[PDB]
Amino acid sequence: GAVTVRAPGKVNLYLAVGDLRDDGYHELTTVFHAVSLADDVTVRDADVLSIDVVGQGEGTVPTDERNLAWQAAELFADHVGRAPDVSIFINKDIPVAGGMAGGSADAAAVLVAMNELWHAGVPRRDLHHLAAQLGSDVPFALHGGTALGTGRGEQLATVLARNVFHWVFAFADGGLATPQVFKEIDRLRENGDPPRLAEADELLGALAAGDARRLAPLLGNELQAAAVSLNPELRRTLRAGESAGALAGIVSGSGPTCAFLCTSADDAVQVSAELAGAGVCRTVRVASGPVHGAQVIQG
Ligand SMILES: Nc1ccn([C@@H]2O[C@H](COP(=O)(O)O)[C@@H](O)[C@H]2O)c(=O)n1
Repeated sequence: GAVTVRAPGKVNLYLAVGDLRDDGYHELTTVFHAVSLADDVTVRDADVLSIDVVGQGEGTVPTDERNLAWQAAELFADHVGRAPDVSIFINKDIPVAGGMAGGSADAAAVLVAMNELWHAGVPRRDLHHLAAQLGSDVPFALHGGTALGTGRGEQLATVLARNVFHWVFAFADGGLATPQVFKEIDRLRENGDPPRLAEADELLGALAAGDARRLAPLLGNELQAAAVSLNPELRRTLRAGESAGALAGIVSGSGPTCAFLCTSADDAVQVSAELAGAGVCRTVRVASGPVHGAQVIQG
């Protein structure tokens, strides 16, 4: 009578940030990529709504209405005309406030788990609409694979990533608040005329060719300059992973996690070991993508 759903962390292979909109979000164009660093969420019927967390953020992560999974349970229950009487257990590998949208993964997982738990038969298009109400990254956590995100990031068009791509992720000592990083890119742009990414075409071509070596120099994230402004030590992490043999390093999302694309699974084993020995980040992970979006794995 429990349903467990796995939802992936993401890395933005490409992230162009536009103007601040009326709604307080920035317009953006991104290429989301789902990776095997995931959260597992177990949902059970219960007498009241509750959340518990182990893994990343075990000491740390709020379990009240601050948690996006709370709001996901309330929203889904309301959609289907029921009370959100479910216990939610989150076993987290996605770093907290790390740029990989772990709270969004958890919220996506709750939608899918409650759908199955209750056999509510709510369709993908409707789960997508609910996800978009919860946050800009929640729809991608439902969708998974690799996708072109537009609008605020909630509008998705699937793209082909025609291989397995091999990653090392370097978790930082702390976290960054996503709104501070967007404020900082705005500040940097008020001040100067920093470089903007080219169009996504070439990067999308490299993905469709399945070619990590071609993809690597095309990766780019316009928030990286903001994350590095706030946390300049991330330059040491980027430099270390690259020197260890990564094809490329980029900050993931709003940071401060650093992502390193490698040529093969064996290459990532080597890069992760060298990076762990370098003394420049908190802890290191190996992963691959693309992986599926939020999916039931038990129950
Ligand atoms: N497209 C986006 C997405 C997020 N943001 C910033 O990040 C914050 C968190 O966004 P989400 O709640 O959608 O995750 C927003 O309140 C906003 O400050 C943005 O400015 N533009």
